[PDB]
Formats: sequence, C-alpha cells, structure tokens
Amino acid sequence: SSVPTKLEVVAATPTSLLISWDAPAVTVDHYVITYGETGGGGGSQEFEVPGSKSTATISGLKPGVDYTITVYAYEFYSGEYSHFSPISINYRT
Repeated sequence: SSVPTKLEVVAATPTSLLISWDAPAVTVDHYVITYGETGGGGGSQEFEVPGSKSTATISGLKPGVDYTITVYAYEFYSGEYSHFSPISINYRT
C-alpha cells in the first residue's frame, strides 16, 4: 500500500548506486531520497528529486557496505505537505 510501488537498484558502481522506481498513478510534488548505513552507524543523508522524475543516482558511498535506501513521495494538497507510505530496500554496495 506504498508509494512508489517498487524501488530497485539498476546500476551499481564501487562508490555509487543508480535507483529507479515506479511512477505512482497519482499526483506527487517531489520525492526525498534517504540513504544511510543499515545499522544506524553514520547518520542518514538525503536529497530531493522533482515529482516528475522516477530516477536518482546516489553518490559518495563506501564500497562493500550495507546501505538502506528509503524514498518518500510527498504531496502538496490543500495547503499541506504529507508523504505517502514510504518504501525501503537494502543493497550491499
């Protein structure tokens, strides 16, 4: 019951990940892409992607680390920012 519906890593590189997802069938202002070492270690970092795009590329990662990417789809409906149920994946760089 999530938005985006599917989140995958398409391209990988020793220091970077390329991620694609599925255009929700409903209106979306922007996405926030969130990524950090799975296991709390080293604070999470994030960056923002226009609602029209369904592709991002994550940079400056450490090789051979378990990262946990999470994507929030924000709306801006009658006056308010609110995100749908987010989606996460784990990926070993």
